[PDB]
Amino acid sequence: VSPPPPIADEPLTVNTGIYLIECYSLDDKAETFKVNAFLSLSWKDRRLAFDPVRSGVRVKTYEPEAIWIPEIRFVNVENARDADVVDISVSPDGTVQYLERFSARVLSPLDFRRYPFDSQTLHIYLIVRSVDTRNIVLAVDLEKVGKNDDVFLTGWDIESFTAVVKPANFALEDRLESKLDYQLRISRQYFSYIPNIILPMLFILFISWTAFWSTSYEANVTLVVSTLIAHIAFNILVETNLPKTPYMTYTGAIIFMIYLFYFVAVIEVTVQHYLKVESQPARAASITRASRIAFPVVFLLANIILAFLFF
Amino acid sequence: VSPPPPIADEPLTVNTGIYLIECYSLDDKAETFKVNAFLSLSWKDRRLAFDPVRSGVRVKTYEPEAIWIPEIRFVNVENARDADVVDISVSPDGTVQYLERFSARVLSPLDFRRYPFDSQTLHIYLIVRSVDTRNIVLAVDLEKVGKNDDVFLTGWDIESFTAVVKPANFALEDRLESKLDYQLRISRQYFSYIPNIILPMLFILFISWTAFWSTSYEANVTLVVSTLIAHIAFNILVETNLPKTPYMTYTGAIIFMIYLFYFVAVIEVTVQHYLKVESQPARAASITRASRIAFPVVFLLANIILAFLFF
Amino acid sequence: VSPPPPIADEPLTVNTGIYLIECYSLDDKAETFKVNAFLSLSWKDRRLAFDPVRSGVRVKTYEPEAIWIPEIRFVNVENARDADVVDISVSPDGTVQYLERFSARVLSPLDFRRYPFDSQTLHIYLIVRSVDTRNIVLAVDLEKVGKNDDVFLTGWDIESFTAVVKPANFALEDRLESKLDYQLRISRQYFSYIPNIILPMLFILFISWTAFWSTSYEANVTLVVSTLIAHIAFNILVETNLPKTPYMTYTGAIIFMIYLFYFVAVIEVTVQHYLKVESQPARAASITRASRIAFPVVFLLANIILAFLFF
Amino acid sequence: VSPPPPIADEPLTVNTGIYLIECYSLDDKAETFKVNAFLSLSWKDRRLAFDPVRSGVRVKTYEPEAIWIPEIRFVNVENARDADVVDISVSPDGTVQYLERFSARVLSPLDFRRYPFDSQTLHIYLIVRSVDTRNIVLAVDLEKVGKNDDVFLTGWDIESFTAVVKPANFALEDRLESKLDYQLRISRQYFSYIPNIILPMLFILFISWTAFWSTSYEANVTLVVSTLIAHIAFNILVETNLPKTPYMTYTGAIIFMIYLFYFVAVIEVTVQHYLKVESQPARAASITRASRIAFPVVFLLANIILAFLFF
Amino acid sequence: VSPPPPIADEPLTVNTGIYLIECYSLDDKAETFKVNAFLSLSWKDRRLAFDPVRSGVRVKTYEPEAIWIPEIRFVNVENARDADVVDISVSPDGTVQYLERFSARVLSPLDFRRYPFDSQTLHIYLIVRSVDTRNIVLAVDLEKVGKNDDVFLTGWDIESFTAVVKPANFALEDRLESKLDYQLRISRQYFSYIPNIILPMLFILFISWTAFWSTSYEANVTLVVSTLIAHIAFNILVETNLPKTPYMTYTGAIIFMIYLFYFVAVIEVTVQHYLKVESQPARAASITRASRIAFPVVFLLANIILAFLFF
Ligand SMILES: CCCCCCCCCCCCO[C@@H]1O[C@H](CO)[C@@H](O[C@H]2O[C@H](CO)[C@@H](O)[C@H](O)[C@H]2O)[C@H](O)[C@H]1O
Ligand SMILES: [Cl-]
Ligand SMILES: [Cl-]
Ligand SMILES: [Cl-]
Ligand SMILES: [Cl-]
Ligand SMILES: [Cl-]
Ligand SMILES: [Cl-]
Ligand SMILES: [Cl-]
Ligand SMILES: [Cl-]
Ligand SMILES: [Cl-]
Ligand SMILES: [Cl-]
Ligand SMILES: [Cl-]
Ligand code: NA
Ligand code: NA
Ligand code: NA
Ligand code: NA
Ligand code: NA
Ligand code: NA
Repeated sequence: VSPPPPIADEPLTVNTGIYLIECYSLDDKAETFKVNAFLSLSWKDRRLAFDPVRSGVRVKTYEPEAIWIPEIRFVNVENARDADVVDISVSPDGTVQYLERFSARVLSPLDFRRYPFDSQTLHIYLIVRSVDTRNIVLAVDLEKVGKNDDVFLTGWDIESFTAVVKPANFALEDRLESKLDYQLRISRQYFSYIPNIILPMLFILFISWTAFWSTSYEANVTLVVSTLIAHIAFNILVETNLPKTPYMTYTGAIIFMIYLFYFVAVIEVTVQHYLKVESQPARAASITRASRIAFPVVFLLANIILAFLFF
Repeated sequence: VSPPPPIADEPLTVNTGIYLIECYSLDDKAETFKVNAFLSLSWKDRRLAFDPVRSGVRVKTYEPEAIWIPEIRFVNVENARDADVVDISVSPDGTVQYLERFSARVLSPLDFRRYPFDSQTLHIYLIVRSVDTRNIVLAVDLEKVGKNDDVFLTGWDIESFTAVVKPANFALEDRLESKLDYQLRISRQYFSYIPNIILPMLFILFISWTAFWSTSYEANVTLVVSTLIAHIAFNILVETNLPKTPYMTYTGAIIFMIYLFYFVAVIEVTVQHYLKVESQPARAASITRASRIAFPVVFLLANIILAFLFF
Repeated sequence: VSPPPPIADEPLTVNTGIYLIECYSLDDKAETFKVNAFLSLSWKDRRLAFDPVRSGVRVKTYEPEAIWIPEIRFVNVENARDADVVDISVSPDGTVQYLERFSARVLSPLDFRRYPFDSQTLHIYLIVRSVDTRNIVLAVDLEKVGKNDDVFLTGWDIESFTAVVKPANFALEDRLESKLDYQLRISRQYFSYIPNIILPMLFILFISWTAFWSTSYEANVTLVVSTLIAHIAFNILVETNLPKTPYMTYTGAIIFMIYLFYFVAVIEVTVQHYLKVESQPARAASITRASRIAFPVVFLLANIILAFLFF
Repeated sequence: VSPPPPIADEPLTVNTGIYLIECYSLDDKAETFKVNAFLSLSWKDRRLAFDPVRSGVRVKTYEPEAIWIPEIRFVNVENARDADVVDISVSPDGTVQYLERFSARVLSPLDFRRYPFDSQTLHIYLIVRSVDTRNIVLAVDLEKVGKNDDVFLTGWDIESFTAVVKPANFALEDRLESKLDYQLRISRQYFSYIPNIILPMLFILFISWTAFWSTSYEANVTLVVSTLIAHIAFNILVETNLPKTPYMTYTGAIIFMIYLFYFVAVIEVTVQHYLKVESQPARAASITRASRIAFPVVFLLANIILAFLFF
Repeated sequence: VSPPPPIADEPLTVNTGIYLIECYSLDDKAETFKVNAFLSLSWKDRRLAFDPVRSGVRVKTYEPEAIWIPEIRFVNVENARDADVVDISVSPDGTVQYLERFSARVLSPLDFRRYPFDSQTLHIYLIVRSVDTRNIVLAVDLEKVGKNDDVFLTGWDIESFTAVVKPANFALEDRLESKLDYQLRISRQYFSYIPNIILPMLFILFISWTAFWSTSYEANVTLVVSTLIAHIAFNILVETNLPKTPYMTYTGAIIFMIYLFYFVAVIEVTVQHYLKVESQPARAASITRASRIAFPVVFLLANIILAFLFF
């Protein structure tokens, strides 16, 4: 078996389509997802053409070994996809209709800047390397691009699965390469983060602020230090679920800013005590009374600035 | 080998049956389970018919390669099932009786709303794609559907394994697909959650309420803050064992509600101290005495409302 | 190749034997173990018989493909065993002596009721499905059942590896099945649990009881609450190493009971303080003096009751 | 299929090239990385020579099994590479152009001395063992060495992918061996470590130093001990992400040095209290006032010395 | 293909050699290591002898299928080794020279008694089972035993790779089995354990001893209890990195002994307070002054006894 010879000097168009059956294991740390889907390939092989009246049959079925099939690969996969040929059908004019069911672990970078209120565009890149006989160009058959209704990616909302119809045709190692970008638009289900991380973290911070209504240094030290320890636990929990980004994430920014609030609260609690011992509680009382409004106001305004910078 | 030709224009019925040998690894976070079972297929191939008199035999055994076998796939599997053909038997009328032993990792969504007092319906979807020659239909042979008595899924009670007899008949990528739903009804063994999570969590909360019988702010701050830290540990332990759900879970609702009780206790403890310093323990004593009944009553009533909303 | 035809209508006895070479990875959470062993099969195929005089040879060696070999499977394996045929030898009378070396991950339930002072019986189930031509029955060749002296399962003592000689012959999906039960009796090496979990847990509890020799509520609250936090850490450590059981485990019972002791200690510490503030330390002193004997005595007697109920 | 014969007594040159498609999973603990690339091999096998007029084609395509292909292995891989032959093209003179796409987990030691401000040189070693008939020598075809622009290794900056053109030709087990060094220079994206580990760790340390502005031993003990516990959490978090090195790492050195600062702070806090009880707060006040400048100055100077020693 | 027939009744000698290429993943918990090496086999098969004059060749290359190759297995491997035949050469006298490159996960028990100051001997056991026509005995070809200079096992120093020249011949299931032991002597790089575990653990213990210079029960309770919690964290960290041993380990012994020191310190701190309240600080002062010397002296002497018992 060899590639079909050209009529003129035209390239061989291989019409593609991916129909998603399953989407699972979107690992944020690894920036990988798992996909189980149908891959459909269609090209014309004039050698395979037949007379439908003389042959009786309207379609002829071939085994992969029996005919020429273009070597389609996925660019962004960990290892080569596991594939099982579903069907190969040849029409009287010689149009080959290949279909396979594959499973692969796809490497697709994520943007965590707005986490956990972020949306992503997952990619699946199809590629074909040209041959010495003739160049192979990829196309999108929109009728064969889709996803089944039941496709669920845990903790994500699937927005759309579409292909960028114009292929990226470039030279690689003195041969032509035809690349196709299949995009899966998803958005994170941020709900869980509110009762699991966001609200517990705000509560422990507000509990620390009750020290602004207490003159007891020993009890204030306990309050602020203990709540800071609880905050560290949440910070660690959050960073163990995320990859190391060279940029600041929304959650990471909030978490870091809260450390400064704990630090300033310690300074206040210390200032309040130093003045009390120094026989001047009049100055301590004014600082503490100010902190009661200052701390929540500055926190609320700081978060407004942060949200603005990130969204 | 090609599919058996129709006598008239009837579809080709492939009678199915799944006999569960093993059920293991029900991952809640991944919403996947592992299954090891027998798959039995039965269809009529008139080309394989023989006269038992001149043949000498009543049944003829074939190798998978020797005859046409329908391409049955599982919809909701991670990767294609690992299968080993056990037996292929042909009766004189050409009724083929295929049997294989398979192992597969099944993707089946779970409903955590009532966790850990929840029941699930695990699905195993069988599918066959029709060919150009004819429409391949799936059926259920109820005599060949079951599970062995010893089938145990750790931390779960297996209620029933039944098949939805009527198949789904739809078109996918210009060919008819015939899907069957094999349902495995299970219910969670909630027992362990009571001494491991529920009761320890209630005890640490009740220990915090002993601050309503103490005038010592330093000791109260220690009590409430330290028990809140213990509660955070339990919250983290629970959420590390569950997937991120876009809905509130029963356990999650209880856990979140308890954070508010700790927060209100801090407010009370602070109010009690502010009044004591302000030379008015008469107001502090009345608030503290009220909290002694208020906190358990509100907790008990809140849980009644929660349980009602969830069950 | 087809099964050997019967002389009369008797079944084909396949004499089995498992010789354990390795035992590893006994996962308590997963209730699975890994085994690397020799599987020996022996049956008579009269068609393979030869004259040892004219043949010159006393034994004839065959390749698996050359002759009929019975399809022996393992019931409780995760996936089908990885096997490599070591040897196939035929005696002049046609007695086949097959030997293979295999590796498999075995699913075998564990009883954690007496953990970590528990013993288990691991099972390896051999099975053969009968054929249309003749019935196949399994037997045990005790000369070919054993384990090598070096077989070590980390954290376990291997007591015995024996087979239940009488097979379980039952009907499954209109065909006969012959099941064999290979039992591996083991017992847990409980030593490590004493300095790693048991003793540290008792020490933190005894440290809490020093509050019965202190009138300082602030220091008592610190003592009891902090040691309760340490106990939670040990509880979590223990439950992360065990599966969720629908029954109470010995360690789990002890751990839960200790929570009540901490809870009652808090009540005592609170009662002692309430009476001190109420200007009556005479009542507080009598309660505290009683607790000094009551707490250890009740703890020692409670553990006697627990140990009795469990052993 | 033996190696091609020599014209004179020269070795057979196999021109190599590695084109990186994907770089992922750089495990610091395991000192391994995963690579997905194109491997191109080119050698002359005169036996494959053809007349393109007689043959009809200008280039002949062969299946790997059909012709002699040099046994190229990777030295530093865990297991043999998962390879898929992309193309084998033979030109009329017998020049073979082999291309394959592979994936492999490469073992390459890392130097953690300057972590997280460290750069690495990852290695990919190609090897060929000489045969009976003639010696096989490796070469680099620079036209076939590179990496695609999109190649991203999470948490790392890829500097260059180059090959050491002169092979390492040495004798091993009485036969010649030809080794090629492909180097991938990378540098760590240190950014994340600043808000995640470095700054939180400095803040908890500075919070501890507020005890130098307090005379309360009970509050100072709380401050220093609690912040030391938070530091332990960060130390553990850091060491769980790193392998055990026989040398001191930059981060490890900083972390260790901070333990001494906490230890000396405890000594100070104890000294301050012992003098207060001993009725001499004049000595305590002078020590505490000194510590206020001493602790930050010594910390800042110590870090200057550390950074100097490491960079 | 059959084994070479014996001239007299002499057993066949298969000369072995292992040349280590890679050593990685020494899992302490699993007591397994991963190896990538060359296996060389050499035996006389007189049937393969040829005249180098007539044939014109001085060596002959065979494919594994073409000739008899002895079934060499590894005793202590998880699953059968992944091997790729590198070369098979026959000399004119019929001396076969087989070479393969393998990779395997080796199960080799470790002795943790002196951890982390322990040395191990890793084993690689080669085995051959005799056949009905000839007894096979294994030998060591010292010229073909080695390791490459670059072989690195992370956190370990590789001392030597040698073979026990005299095999361990024994009968197994009525057939001779010839076993060979390849010893890889390694010693642990203990350095890291000093700044990561040993020193932090001693510092937290010494910080606890500052309570012997304080009369404040509330501050002493805080000091000793909080440092005990930090010690529990280190104990857990250590035991999560080690398997459950039926013997006491050096680190485990030290860690356990330190629990007693914390427990006795609590008793002292309680005794000191009970005497202070009982209006007799004269007795408390003498006990506390004694503890200042007693605690470090007993600790230092206890460690001398421990180190002596273990080394
Ligand atoms: C009170 C005393 C102090 C208590 C000490 C508390 C410290 C808690 C220690 C943190 C444990 C977090 O757990 C650790 O975090 C890292 C952070 O990137 C995560 O990341 C991990 O990813 C990979 C894959 O798992 C591993 O190769 C590596 O071990 C680790 O980097 C993991 O989830 C876990 O290995
Ligand atoms: Cl393809
Ligand atoms: Cl691919
Ligand atoms: Cl099938
Ligand atoms: Cl399938
Ligand atoms: Cl078999
Ligand atoms: Cl099996
Ligand atoms: Cl190759
Ligand atoms: Cl390789
Ligand atoms: Cl071999
Ligand atoms: Cl092996
Ligand atoms: Cl023998
Ligand atoms: Na083909
Ligand atoms: Na078939
Ligand atoms: Na479609
Ligand atoms: Na066979
Ligand atoms: Na070849
Ligand atoms: Na052979």
